[PDB]
Amino acid sequence: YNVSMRDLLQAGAHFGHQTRFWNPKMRQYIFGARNKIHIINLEHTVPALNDALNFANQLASKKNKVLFVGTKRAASNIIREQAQRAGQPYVDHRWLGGMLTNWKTLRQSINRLKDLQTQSQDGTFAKLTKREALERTREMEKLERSLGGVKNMGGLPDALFVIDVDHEAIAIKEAKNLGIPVIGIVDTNSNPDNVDYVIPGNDDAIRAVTLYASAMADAILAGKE
RNA sequence: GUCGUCAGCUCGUGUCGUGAGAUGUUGGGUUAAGUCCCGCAACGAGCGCAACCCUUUUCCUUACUUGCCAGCAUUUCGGAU
Repeated sequence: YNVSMRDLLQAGAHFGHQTRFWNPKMRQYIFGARNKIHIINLEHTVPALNDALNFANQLASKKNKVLFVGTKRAASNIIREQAQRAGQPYVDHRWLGGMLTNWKTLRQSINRLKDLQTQSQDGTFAKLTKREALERTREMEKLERSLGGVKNMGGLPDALFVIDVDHEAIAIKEAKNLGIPVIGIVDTNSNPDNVDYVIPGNDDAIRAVTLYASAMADAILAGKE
């Protein structure tokens, strides 16, 4: 499930943000600047990505659960589809404040969503009249877009795989608080201090995020033990 | 009694701060209303608002006296009979 380097180049992982938006903590990876934007070399990307894939594969072999976090508009559909393929918990919409550090309260949310979903599955919704049907149905819609991804999830995850560390800094902080390891895609304008497995690469390209999520999901499925 | 029928007043877990505290309850529309809908380190609850109670406006069913009189008949022309 390794990515080689040519696939990374075709995806476009080598691009970064403009030089004036950089974070000086990525000097080791930034390599050079072809234009007014930085170019992240894939020579450091490939091995770190391979270690991340190996770690996730070992976690899947041990049967641990790896949560997926991407909330950008570009990466939302990709994380949704790939996490559905991999059968692991996912967070598509905005990170709720206290999803992990305040899991006890989110549990009740999962429970009443399941309850009202079973109500819709059975005939209680049918005997509920039309206007009651309608506000309970948008109750469905909002709660499902809010926490549908973590509905199967019943405990704290063993790893957190994140698309944009800056865009999802809150999740990284909660993971640091609870001690759970983080694998994340960091870019030139990003802070890598609280990421245990730091893979450097592009984050805006839909090809790049698709490649990353494909590698992650294929490793998780390839656990097979 | 009064502010005043004013729309406000609080609580638990989680975060930020050495701390008193803060957040949530703020931000944009809307409403008679913290009324409702969107966003957001917050996620969840109660008392308040509204409704449930009484009365009035249209119709139906049951009930036909001590109340009623459209049709019939008799009338001292008084539903008087």
